[PDB]
Amino acid sequence: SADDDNFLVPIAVGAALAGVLILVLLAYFIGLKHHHAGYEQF
Repeated sequence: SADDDNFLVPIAVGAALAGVLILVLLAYFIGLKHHHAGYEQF
């Protein structure tokens, strides 16, 4: 019974998921904050 699976579980869904994950990373980026060069790293 061949049918169109395009309607069911649309691919665009996966693309949206990746987009959300990217946003989370950016939030983490801010939390990390750039390290000051004033401090001498061991």
